[PDB]
Order: sequence, then C-alpha cells, then structure tokens
Amino acid sequence: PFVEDWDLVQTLGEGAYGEVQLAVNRVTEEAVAVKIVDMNIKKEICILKMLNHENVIKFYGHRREGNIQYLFMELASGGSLFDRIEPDIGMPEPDAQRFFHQLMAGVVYLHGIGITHRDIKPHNLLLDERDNLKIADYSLATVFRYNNRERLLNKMCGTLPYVAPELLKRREFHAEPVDVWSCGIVLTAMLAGELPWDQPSDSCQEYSDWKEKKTYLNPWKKIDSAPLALLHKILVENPSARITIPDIKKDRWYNKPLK
Ligand SMILES: Nc1ncnc2[nH]cnc12
Ligand SMILES: [Cl-]
Repeated sequence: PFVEDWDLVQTLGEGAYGEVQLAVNRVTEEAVAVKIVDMNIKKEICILKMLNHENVIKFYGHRREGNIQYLFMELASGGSLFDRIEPDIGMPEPDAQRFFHQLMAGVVYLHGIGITHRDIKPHNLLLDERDNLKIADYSLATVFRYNNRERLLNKMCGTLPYVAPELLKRREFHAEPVDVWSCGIVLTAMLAGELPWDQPSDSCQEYSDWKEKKTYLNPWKKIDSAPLALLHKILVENPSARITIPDIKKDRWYNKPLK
C-alpha cells in the first residue's frame, strides 16, 4: 500500500480510530507516521495544525482519498513510555524524573494554547530515537480556552484508571486539573510499575485507602518519600486544592538532582 510518494511499510498502532503506519518516502527515504481513518476529524486536524513544541507530536499535513483520510505526523521510533515500565517495578527514578520533566513541558505548552489532551497515559507518550517524550493522539483533545476565556468541560472521556474523580462526580469541571491528575497517575506507574486503582470512586477500596493515607500499602510503599510527597499534592480529590503546574515546578523532588 502507498499514498502519493509514500509507502506504508509496517503497523505502529491499530485501534478504534483507524491505524497508524510507518510511511517511508520512496525517493528521499524520510520515515514519518501516518494515521489512516476510513470516514470530528475536522476538529482534530484544526488542533494538530496548532501544535509546535519539542514534547508534542508535530503535524506535517493531510490527504483525503475517497473515504480515507491520511494524517502525516512526526515519527517516534522509540516506541511508548508504556514499554519502558517494568511491571511491579517501574523504572529508575532519574529516568522517571526526566520523562516527568518532558511531560510537564508538553502539558504546559498545550495548556498555554488553550488545548486539553484528556487522555494522558503511557500508551500516548511516545519516545523519539533520543528517548525524548512526545505527547501523541489528539483524537479526544479539545479547546478549553479561546479569546482568553475559559470554558468548563462536561464530556466524560479518557481512561478510568487515569481520570480525575471530579470527571465522575461533577456535571462540569476545569480542564487543567484533570490533565494534572493523569500526569500523577503516569508518575505512579513509572515509579511503581502498577496503577493505584481501577477508578477514583468512593466505591473503590484502593482509592479510599489513599484518601485515608494508607501509604504502607502498594503501590505507595515502593515510592521514595520525596516523589511520594509530590504525588500527595497531585492526587488531591478537590480540583481547586490540587497542585497546579507552576507549583509542581517548585516541588522538592521535581528539582532534585538525580543519576
Ligand atoms: N503510534 C505512533 N508510533 C510512532 N510514531 C507516531 N507518531 C504519531 N503516532 C505514532
Ligand atoms: Cl503500569
């Protein structure tokens, strides 16, 4: 299979929203990623064209060919953060910190252009050949600030183990604290190789245990006290008391020099 000058050479992803292909230009040998949708997409493309940052997947352009749309994007040949997390272990704290720094730089960037991602998780955090983190997949992304005016969200979306509790409990909620929460669950996964709860509900025992500060349980007992103090500020049930990214950047562990 092929599109104009490009050959589609191998599958990088095959989900609900189409397939992602490695695309190699037959002439130039340039490798890119191509998202293939058999036709919502108007919006995603509008958002993709806004994106210009070292920790966000760049958009190159699109081609309609009948019922098939082709979205051309920066390739991340390093795979996903998901593949760097050892189950039950996590990864070395200095690698976690570096990835967390890059993830915060990407999320500040998106929030600064009034975009919320809404599905931050290790599968959506891709690595380039230098292990640089790229926030990918803008199929659920939306505008939360336009003409300097914030709009609250009401659509429930994301992935239950990563979603903030307000998204299950409130009719409308602020976008930014939901993305901050999901970054906290990503940091837990990196440092513990395990997700803390199926979902942040009153009916979820592991969530109740965290609210009662039972940090002698897993996954918290595998996490050093410094990163764990940051996770205490991020995974705060009240989204107005939750730490903001400006304040994450003043955290002791965030600024701790590591191996
Ligand atoms: N799934 C993916 N794999 C590699 N690079 C990509 N760029 C966008 N999506 C990608
Ligand atoms: Cl995990």
